[PDB]
Amino acid sequence: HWGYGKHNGPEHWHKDFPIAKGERQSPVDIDTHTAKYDPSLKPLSVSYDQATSLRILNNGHAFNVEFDDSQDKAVLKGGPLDGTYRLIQFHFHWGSLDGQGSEHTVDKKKYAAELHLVHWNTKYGDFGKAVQQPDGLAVLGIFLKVGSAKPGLQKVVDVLDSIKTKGKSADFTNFDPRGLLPESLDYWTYPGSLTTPPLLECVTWIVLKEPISVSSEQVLKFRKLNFNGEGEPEELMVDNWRPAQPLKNRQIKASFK
Ligand SMILES: O=C(O)Cc1cccc([N+](=O)[O-])c1
Ligand SMILES: [Zn+2]
Repeated sequence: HWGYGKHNGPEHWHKDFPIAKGERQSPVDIDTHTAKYDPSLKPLSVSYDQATSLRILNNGHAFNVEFDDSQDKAVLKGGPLDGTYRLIQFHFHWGSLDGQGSEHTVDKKKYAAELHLVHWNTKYGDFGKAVQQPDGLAVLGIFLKVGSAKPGLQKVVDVLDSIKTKGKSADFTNFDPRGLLPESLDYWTYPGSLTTPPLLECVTWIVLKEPISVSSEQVLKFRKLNFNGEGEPEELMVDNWRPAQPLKNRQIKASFK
């Protein structure tokens, strides 16, 4: 099955998921000089005061912080979006070293990591139906750089030892994702895809300009996770990022001057 190795990594995904070579794949390089300011874009509205995290999961590709999405409790609206998108999970992508890890790039710059907060459009009723629609998901992407620790991340880091290997989960209640957000909500937006199989072209991407800072110690704990299951040969969970894909016939829009 797909993964991030030599034999099963991004460069192979098209054989099982031919949409990998589609017209609206993600991530992309954001060329800041050609992304045009769009005065018609709105401020993003991130409303996470009632978010209810439940659990953290090592799915063998990353770890997922999961939310109860059975009511409108944590929603993303505004920005480029029409309607209301409910938070279902967040996860990260990261590198073996601080010089790579992000999926999106900014003028070819790679960040150490990228956080994806995934939301589904309530007009389609459930996540599985939303991913079948071109406006089904809104993913908020946030870059991570290594410097100061992010106090709001530490709860996540400290639970990772309990989900070392693929298929492990653990209770993870009361975690507040507001602690992961940067000060500014300035963003770039473009139409794209999931960045893991099945690579469905269902996402409005909203990539924040301002990275968050995490400490080296924090990211080092991400790199102690395993892609393998309990008791199998250890292969560290690192470099679980898809590289930038062709922009094709897309425009990247900026919310800011
Ligand atoms: O399980 C998966 O890898 C598919 C999936 C599910 C939810 C979000 C995703 N994304 O690219 O942001 C991808
Ligand atoms: Zn992702």
